[PDB]
Amino acid sequence: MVISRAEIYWADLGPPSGSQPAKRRPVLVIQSDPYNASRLATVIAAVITSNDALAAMPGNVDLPATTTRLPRDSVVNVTAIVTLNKTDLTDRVGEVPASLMHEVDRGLRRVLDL
Amino acid sequence: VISRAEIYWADLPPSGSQPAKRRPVLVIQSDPYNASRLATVIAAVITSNDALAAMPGNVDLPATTTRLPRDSVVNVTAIVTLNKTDLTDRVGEVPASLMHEVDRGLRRVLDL
Repeated sequence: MVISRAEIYWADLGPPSGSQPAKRRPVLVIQSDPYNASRLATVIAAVITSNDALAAMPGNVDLPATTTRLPRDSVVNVTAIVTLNKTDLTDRVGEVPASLMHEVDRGLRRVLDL
Repeated sequence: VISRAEIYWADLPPSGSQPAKRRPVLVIQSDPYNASRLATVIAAVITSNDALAAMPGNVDLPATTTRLPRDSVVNVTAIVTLNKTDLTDRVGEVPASLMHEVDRGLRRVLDL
């Protein structure tokens, strides 16, 4: 399938290990489209959580259920970045609007000093 | 204390009878987050300079620079979020000029 930046998918992030990303959850594709369309086997994504507490962390981005069509109000956790096999992405949810992705972009530059 | 541009050896969560993978990783998370109570750090995986290492945006690290045993490459397409406690041996710091190349590679791969 074709994977595009700003898309939300579900992925199994695997067993917990301390605070690292884990478990089955929605993820937001943040890898750029030329890499997504390339032979690169992987895609980079930010973890999404329904934990309303993380919305208060600087850089994180609120995702209203009415926007995403996810079951619950959720948050993009820009401090939680994973690299997944493209084939790991399942149950495509939709694409986050440009205005919200711009906030994600600003958050990623903040957390990565870019 | 973990700082951006530092290289560590890291475990990427063992599985039964055999060890988690171990790779050098380059810290790319910003220092205000590194210094915080945040339990994790974001890093790019370092691999050997190989044909299989080839990808636009990746950055060559000379062994003489990093103090890794051999020439290696920062893979800007391989971004991991690790427990701060899983960074074990500090190897050194990538100089600013080379880190600027890594920044450029990251901005490219993430469309930033």
